[PDB]
Amino acid sequence: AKAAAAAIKAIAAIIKAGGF
Amino acid sequence: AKAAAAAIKAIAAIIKAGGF
Amino acid sequence: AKAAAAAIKAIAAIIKAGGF
Amino acid sequence: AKAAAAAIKAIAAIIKAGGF
Repeated sequence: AKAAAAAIKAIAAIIKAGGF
Repeated sequence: AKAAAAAIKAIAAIIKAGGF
Repeated sequence: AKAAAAAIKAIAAIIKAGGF
Repeated sequence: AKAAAAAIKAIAAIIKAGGF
């Protein structure tokens, strides 16, 4: 999870666009 | 769920590096 | 994305609790 | 990201079930 900010900050923003 | 490749590519490829 | 509502609806709520 | 191992150790396996 050292990588987690980098992974998640894409997906939660893409989520807000997608409407999952 | 139209977004559910595109969002996931932006984590699963980073997971591959991170080792979450 | 058969799995999407099972992945996302956990993880975005877990995010809401975490602060990733 | 304190939540992130316990999030994604589900979600990566749910991805491996889905095929996202």
